Amino acid sequence: PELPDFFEGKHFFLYGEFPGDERRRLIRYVTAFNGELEDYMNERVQFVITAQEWDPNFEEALMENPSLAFVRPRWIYSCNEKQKLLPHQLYGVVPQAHHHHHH
Amino acid sequence: ELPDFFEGKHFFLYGEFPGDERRRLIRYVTAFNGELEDYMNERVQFVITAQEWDPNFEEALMENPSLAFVRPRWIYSCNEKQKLLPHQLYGVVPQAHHH
Repeated sequence: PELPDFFEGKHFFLYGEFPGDERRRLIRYVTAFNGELEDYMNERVQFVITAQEWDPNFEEALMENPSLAFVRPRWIYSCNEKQKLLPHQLYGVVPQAHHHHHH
Repeated sequence: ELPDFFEGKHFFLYGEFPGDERRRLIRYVTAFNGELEDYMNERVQFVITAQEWDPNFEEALMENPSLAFVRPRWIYSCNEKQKLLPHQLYGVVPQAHHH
């Protein structure tokens, strides 16, 4: 076998662009594991998935919805690879220092 | 990993569905790598409906003659058996007295 349900009750917003057909693949995994996709940044959103640099506007999103978590798409790939809900913190996205250096 | 037996197949959900059936159908079609269309356009190969044969279907066939009309049960059974079953077993057709 049956489809796993480890995303049950969790709401995702896919932020921005992803390479190739990766956006469709994210929709596929989120949906397959019973997650809920949101087409807008609304009160129900819990996870913002982004492959991009931190967006300063996320600060306004946080004013409306202080529970938001920002996460890399690798989190969803890994949940699929392991067939279980991994902690999003391991794939978190945070603002980086102005003029931060290469690491 | 996830079966991809709907890969390359385009689906349109036509009409109304009971309970949470629409979301379930979307879940399975998406999970098995099917493609869901917002309109019954030229890319659609499978029209899924819980409703009876409808004059709209006859009109759709005029320019998309290869369309297939199928019951939700088809997608549920593919899931149960984890494989692509023949849609012909679950087809939607006019009642015979209409012929």
